[PDB]
Amino acid sequence: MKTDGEFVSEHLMELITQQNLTINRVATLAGLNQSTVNAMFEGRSKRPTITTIRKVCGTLGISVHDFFDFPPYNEV
Amino acid sequence: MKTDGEFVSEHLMELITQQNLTINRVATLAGLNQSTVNAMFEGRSKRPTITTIRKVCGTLGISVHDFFDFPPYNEV
Repeated sequence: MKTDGEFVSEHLMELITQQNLTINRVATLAGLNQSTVNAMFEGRSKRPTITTIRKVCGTLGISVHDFFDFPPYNEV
Repeated sequence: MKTDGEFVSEHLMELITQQNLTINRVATLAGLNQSTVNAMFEGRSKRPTITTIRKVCGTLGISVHDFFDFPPYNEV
């Protein structure tokens, strides 16, 4: 019912929002361009990549490991 | 000095090897094709995706969260 891009981008938006940031601000600080940002939240995109997730995590001050501590990714 | 694809694929190979599997066997069980497998370990590829990692993790019986419990991904 949800793609990996959807799980990831929704989690990312939750974390961004908890830090009183915006996706655009994170994009600017993480150095991704609007096209990459837009793709993340386009359901029919294969993005985000690990690289993109890593870069955003850097901006957020969290590890990629911690980023993925949510369902379904933290259960087998 | 290492791409994310290199960090990920090297970790994946360590885990596969610890389970006495081969990358080809995991590929067959996880249902990815040789092209996707080859891309994972091609340094100039942007792959693996989260999807591919998730699928392999399933075959390995581990969570994606646990997959990423190694450096650099488990530090900020």
